[PDB]
Amino acid sequence: RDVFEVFSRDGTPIRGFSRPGPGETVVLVHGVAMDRRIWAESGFLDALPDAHVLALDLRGRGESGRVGTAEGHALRRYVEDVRAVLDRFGRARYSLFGTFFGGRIALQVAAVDTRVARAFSFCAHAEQVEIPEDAVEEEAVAVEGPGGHAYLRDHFTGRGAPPWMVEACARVDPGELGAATRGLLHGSDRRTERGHPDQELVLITADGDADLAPFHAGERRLGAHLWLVDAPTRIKAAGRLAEVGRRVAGVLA
Ligand code: NA
Repeated sequence: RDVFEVFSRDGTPIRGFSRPGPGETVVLVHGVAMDRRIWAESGFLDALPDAHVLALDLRGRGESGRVGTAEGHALRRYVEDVRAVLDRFGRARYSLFGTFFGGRIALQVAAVDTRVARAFSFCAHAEQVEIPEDAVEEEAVAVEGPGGHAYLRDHFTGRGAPPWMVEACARVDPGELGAATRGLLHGSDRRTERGHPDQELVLITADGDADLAPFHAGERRLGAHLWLVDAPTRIKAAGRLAEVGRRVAGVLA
């Protein structure tokens, strides 16, 4: 692997790695309480034999620049972070894959950037949601204080998340956990759109998901394909991420 740096629109440095390969160029976008290490730890990276893989740390996570503000974590800023990565590698076609909120980011990049030929969203849908302000603030306070890492570790352990997803939380600065949570009030509630007719859009979730309806809504509205994995909840579906990677490799082949 090689390391790279690019700059987002607002000046924030975005750091990542490039894993060279002769196949399709794939850009991987992690979730909120995660960083770029989850791709190897989950087995997703190993499931792509040929792809040229670009994996970024989103702002405020991993080796990327600090933010520390709610508006700095708006969805539109994360989209700008990903588009900067597309610029550096100079291709006309990319395939994006995102986990949880990273899937929502990938779908929004697809809506606005004509270089995105494929976008896959793992355990996140594309529909408008209602985001209650009081619930957001309650979660931000929970995750940003001295007890915030223990709060998240206990939450994810009790919900059966894979060990890599439990452990990633303690690698995120408490202040960025709080700010990213508040950033949800700056545009993430709106639905995402199809960027162009030839794009391939894929949603993935647990067959047991308690709220499959918004996934079916994206099939209809966006012409997206829906993939299911054997799991009773979205958090437990993360145990199937390498399996999903094998099916992604089949599309890229
Ligand atoms: Na990533």
